[PDB]
Order: sequence, then structure tokens, then C-alpha cells
Amino acid sequence: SDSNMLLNYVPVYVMLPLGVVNVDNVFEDPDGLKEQLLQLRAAGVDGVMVDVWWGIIELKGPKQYDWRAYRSLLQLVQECGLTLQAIMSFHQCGGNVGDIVNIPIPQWVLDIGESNHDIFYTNRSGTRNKEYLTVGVDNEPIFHGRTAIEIYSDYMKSFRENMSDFLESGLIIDIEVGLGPAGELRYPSYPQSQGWEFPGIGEFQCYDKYLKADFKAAVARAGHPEWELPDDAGKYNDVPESTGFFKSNGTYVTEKGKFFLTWYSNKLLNHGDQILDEANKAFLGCKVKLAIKVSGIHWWYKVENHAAELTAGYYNLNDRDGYRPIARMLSRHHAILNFSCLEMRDSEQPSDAKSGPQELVQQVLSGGWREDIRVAGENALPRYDATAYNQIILNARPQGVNNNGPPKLSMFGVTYLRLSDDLLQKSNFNIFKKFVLKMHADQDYCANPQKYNHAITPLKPSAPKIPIEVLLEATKPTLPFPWLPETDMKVDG
Ligand SMILES: OC[C@H]1O[C@H](O[C@H]2[C@H](O)[C@@H](O)[C@@](O)(O[C@H]3[C@H](O)[C@@H](O)[C@@H](O[C@H]4[C@H](O)[C@@H](O)[C@@H](O)O[C@@H]4CO)O[C@@H]3CO)O[C@@H]2CO)[C@H](O)[C@@H](O)[C@@H]1O
Repeated sequence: SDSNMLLNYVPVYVMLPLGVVNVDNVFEDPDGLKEQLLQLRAAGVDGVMVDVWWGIIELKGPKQYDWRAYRSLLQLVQECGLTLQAIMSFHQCGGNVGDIVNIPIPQWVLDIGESNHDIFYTNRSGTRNKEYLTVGVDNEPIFHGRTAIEIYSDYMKSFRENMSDFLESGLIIDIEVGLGPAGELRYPSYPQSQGWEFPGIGEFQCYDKYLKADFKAAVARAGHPEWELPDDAGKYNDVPESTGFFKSNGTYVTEKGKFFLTWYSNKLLNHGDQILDEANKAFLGCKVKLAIKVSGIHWWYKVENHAAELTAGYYNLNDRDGYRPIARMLSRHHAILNFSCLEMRDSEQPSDAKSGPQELVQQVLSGGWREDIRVAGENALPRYDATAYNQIILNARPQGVNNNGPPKLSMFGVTYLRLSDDLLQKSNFNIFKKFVLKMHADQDYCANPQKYNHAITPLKPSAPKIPIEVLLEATKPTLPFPWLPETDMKVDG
């Protein structure tokens, strides 16, 4: 049922290879990428996603931006008939799953870090993680007179101005505002760089002097100036029952622990809100949407302590929704929540990881729809198989196609990790083409997104700030929307 089917279309994007622009700010292989992009175009892909790496662009020094290689990249994407999701990548490539190229943050910032080790997220043992600047220095004017948020703001404004022709022509469909490690709004609680291995509970990352002082002032204002940061939460690879903090009746449910967890998770809410304020200023009037990325911390979802979510900064329990407040925060920015784990089934995970990706995805998407925001997502891990694609398609339209109109529930888009030679091999790519077709509700690729009610209009000012107490009203548990057990649009392979 052709046009009602078109109202069911979910666009599909593909991540480019890491390092398409190298650390020296050279677009090394345009000819090879061109051939790959033309295969994606023929396959019906709507667009691509790329990291616009801060440590490449602003390498020479403060406000010394070189946009030239990225202009050549954008030009090629445009020539190949694809749109672009541009990530403002304020983080390091190298130390997270799948990272096959090393791209640090700018050396001039690391130089400041050599003098001030507290600009980095720090664990209880004192290890400094150089992949992202701590939320602690968001508003500290310690970077040759600028704060970290001013750095991010200036970068986004310069991107907007220098890419103004591509923006005007509609090349860029969304700006993915990087907010932490791997571009995600989270703490680096599971760093492979410090020996973490799935499914360890991870560790709290609030021991830098700025966060520690902020915490101490907060507990004092709460009438408990003696409270200290958790000291019984174990180490990266522990299991929750081995710790005082996360065991049954342990510190996480005490007044002290609940205060800490609230404080810790609020830092991320406010970090995202404040940086999105700068993103809306930078892109005001441009025909783009804003997006953020939320990591899918599915391990320990199935036990009452949700320990790995908690150490990541998502204060999500069976009786406290730690994601719907993020969705509510996004609403004033008219922003998209880009989630993860869209491909995963619980049965694929080891039993001892107490892993609930299906239910986690259902929760987060439901919360975004409950808060009347757009929700998009990615697969967490590389997958080429029909099981994976059918699970993504299920999540994309969890109550199936509406033959009579738009679906009551649909994701706003899905971005596939990642373009590689493997994807393009005959069988794999044939399956991928079926995935695209089913995401498109059996319709041919639709170049004009207005046709499937994805028109982009000039970005408006953000709506007024929402106080933290109103954001935290969204912690009230809600029933998720019901999900089908399988999609009605399987790839058929
Ligand atoms: O080019 C865009 C960015 O690509 C990389 O970041 C991806 C990341 O690779 C991808 O996994 C995901 O979806 O991030 C989280 C993910 O949501 C979590 O699930 C978790 O992954 C764990 C697996 O789920 C779990 O089963 C097990 O295998 O362990 C995994 C952790 O090692 O963590 C990943 C990482 O946070 O999205 C991000 C963002 O697109 C790249 O690293 C980043 O630099 C690029 O900006």
C-alpha cells in the first residue's frame, strides 16, 4: 500500500570509516570512498554519518581551525547523492570498542592537562583518562581564557560558518553534539584503556578535583558535610554483589548513596543541557536538527542495582527512570535522542552479564515517545546477519507498519555501524539491501524526506530552561509501549 507505506519509512544512515580524514587533516582516499558511497547510494541508503574530530580540526592552537579536508569530504558526499549526520566529536578515538585509528584531542589542550591533571575524568585510584574533558571544567576558564563549553561553542559556530553552503543546500540532516567519551553523554566508566572487560560493573569517574569539590559543597548544603565519594564500589571488573555499594541493602540505597547518585547523574543532565544551548545558538536558523548520543549499558540491567548504568551516570533503577529525564531535557532543544543496542537480543548475551538490551531499548524509546521527542539509534556492535537486521527493524517500528497511515510508533532514523569492505561483500551487502528495503517499508529510496514527513525547517531557539526538579519528575516509572515479538517486515533471508 504505496503512499501509506511511504508514511512508514524510516531512513537509514551508514557510518563512515574512522579516519576517513586522518590525524594530519588529510582526506586520504577520496577515490576509494567514492566507490563505496556510490554502492550505498545504489543500495538505497539515505545518508552517512561522520566524526568531525576536534583533535584534527583545532590542532594548531586555540581557534586555529582547518576545515579544508572536511569540505572535500562533504563535497564528495553531496556528489554521491547522500545526506550527512555530522558529529561534533570532542573526544578521542582509540581506546573504545572498535576504534582502529588513534585521534587524540588537541595537543594544546593536552599540554594544559600536563599542568592541570584534573581536566580529565579521574577514578578513585587516581588514573587520568585523556579521552574527554571532565564536566568539572565545563565552566572553568582555564583553556587560554576559555572554558570547555566555550571551546565547544566556538567550534560549532566555526563549523556552521565554514560549512554554510552545505548547510544551506540541505546536505546535513542533523548535528550530533558530542557530549563525552565516544561522543556519548556518559562518564568513561568502562575504559578498555584501564583494563575494563565486559561485563564488569565499571567505576565512578568523579574524583577529579573539580567534581570532588562540587560534590563536597553539595553534601554540605544537604547537611552532611562529612559525606565522601563512594569508597565501597569496587573496581572495573567486579560484579555488583562483591561490593558494599551495589550489594542488596548496600550503600546505593542509603541516603548518602542516593544523594551521590542523584548528584552524579545530574551533572550529565546539566552538561548536555548547557552544551545544547550553545549548539542551538551555533546552528540557529539552519535547516538541521540537533541530536545527542546515549550509550546502551545493557549489562546488569536485569539486577536491581543496575550497577553499570549507575557508574556510567544513568541513574536508572527498577523504580527510578534514569533516561526519561534525558528525553525531557532534549525536548526544549527540539533534539533527537540517538540510542544504541538496536540489533541486540538478550539471548545473545552471556547469562552472567544479567544483560537486558531488549528491555533497555524498549524503555529508552518509550520514554522519548512519552516525552514527545524524536528517537533514533544505532547498532552497538558490528553485525551482518539477518537476525540483527530483523531486530533493528522491530525496534524501528515496534508495533509494525500502519497500512492506513503513519505508524503510531516509529524511530526517526537508524545509523548503521559501519561502512567497511566486509559490508560490501556480495552476500553481506545483499542482506543489507533487504534491511534498507524493509526499513523503507518496501518502498524505493525516497530522495525528498518531505514525502515521508521528515521535512527540515530552520532550527528555532531553544525553549526556556527547565529546572532540575521538573526534569526529575520524569524519573517517575512508566509502563513501556508494547512491543511486537517479531517484526512484520522481516528481511526474508
Ligand atoms: O563513529 C561514531 C563513533 O563510533 C564509535 O562509538 C560508538 C560505539 O562503537 C558503539 O558501540 C555505540 O553504540 O556505544 C556504546 C554502546 O552503546 C554500549 O552498548 C557499549 O558497547 C558494549 C556492548 O554493548 C557490549 O555488548 C560489549 O561488547 O561491550 C561494549 C563496550 O566495549 O559501549 C559502546 C561504547 O560506548 O555508539 C558509539 C557512538 O556512535 C567510536 O568509539 C566513537 O569514537 C565514534 O565517535
